[PDB]
Amino acid sequence: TPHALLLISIDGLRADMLDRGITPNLSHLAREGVRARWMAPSYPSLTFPNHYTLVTGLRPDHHGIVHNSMRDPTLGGFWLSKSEAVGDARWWGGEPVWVGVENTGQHAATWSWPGSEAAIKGVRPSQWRHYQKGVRLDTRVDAVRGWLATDGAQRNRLVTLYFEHVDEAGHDHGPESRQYADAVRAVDAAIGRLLAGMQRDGTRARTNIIVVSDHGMAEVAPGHAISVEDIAPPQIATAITDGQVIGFEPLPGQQAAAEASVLGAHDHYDCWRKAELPARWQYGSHPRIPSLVCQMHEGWDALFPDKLAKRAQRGTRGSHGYDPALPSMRAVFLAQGPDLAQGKTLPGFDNVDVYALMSRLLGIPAAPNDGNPATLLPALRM
Ligand code: VO4
Ligand SMILES: [Zn+2]
Ligand SMILES: [Zn+2]
Repeated sequence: TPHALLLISIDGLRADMLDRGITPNLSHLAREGVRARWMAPSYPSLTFPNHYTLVTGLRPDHHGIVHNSMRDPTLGGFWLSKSEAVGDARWWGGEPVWVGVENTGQHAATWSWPGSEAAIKGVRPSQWRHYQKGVRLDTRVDAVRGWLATDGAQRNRLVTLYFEHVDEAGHDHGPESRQYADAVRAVDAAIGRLLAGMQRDGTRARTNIIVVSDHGMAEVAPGHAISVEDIAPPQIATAITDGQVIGFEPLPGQQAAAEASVLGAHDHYDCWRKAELPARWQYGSHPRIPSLVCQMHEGWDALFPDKLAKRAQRGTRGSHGYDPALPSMRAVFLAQGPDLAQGKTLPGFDNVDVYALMSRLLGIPAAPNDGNPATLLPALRM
């Protein structure tokens, strides 16, 4: 029987948070195994795009999950709480690792990884669910522990686990807040309980473990929110998305007026025609990307006008979705297990490179991807 892979995502865990004395279990895991200095997200530095990049090895411009919120001429609208969009395979390009696993006759079990609610390339994981808010830490940990222990025809080569708590605390209170640190500690402790349970089950010694995040988190101090209609008024363009990556579609005949309003450098953002976006972001060819794309500067939000109004203007908040090269946006990568190196540190690298490692650890042929297989070869035990 080949070694299983446990893939854990801690949404919004910034790379530097491993070095603050608040992650005893993950710090121990990293010392036993391999730790990268940091892992850069792909553009845009948002949840759905990056989780899907992690499991496909494709940049969002290629896999088609180009934002958390999208429009498509054929498929219509997509956003995180539109279940029949999220569950519709036609949105999701490439081949995520769970599809690769199932196609070899092996099985995958997912606790709410973006894309796992669809039948991508026709293939669902063996275990999966519709993601719902407020599930207990023990509920998901005990499920994952179960899925790793299963034998016979329900044995799982791949098991995935996801935590939202650090991201949620970061948005509500900022990454330097006691709330963000408390969430980090809680998730770390839950992971400690999973590891101890795997050891009692005898699954620990035959399971490779990868812990990642999708992106980091930056502070958004009071007064750092504008309206998307400050960028372009609604009669000349429609804001398709708000937040930090702001897509605009000019109204009919209004392309020139929209460009006059939007293009170039502004106080706390910059905008480009999608074909002219900075080359380093490798983004803007996909048809689902709006004609005009604005990038908010680090620490600023641009909101739909009704949100800006209900934004309770008091305290410090957090956001991501900023330039992926920023230190604040850096994510985590660590790995440990029977097939992985021991007491190793790796340079910072791009998240597209994780897929090649996982495909090797899962015994699946690597689908074509945007990563470099060389990058994480040093993570292997030999
Ligand atoms: O769903 V996310 O782009 O806010 O961490
Ligand atoms: Zn996220
Ligand atoms: Zn977030």
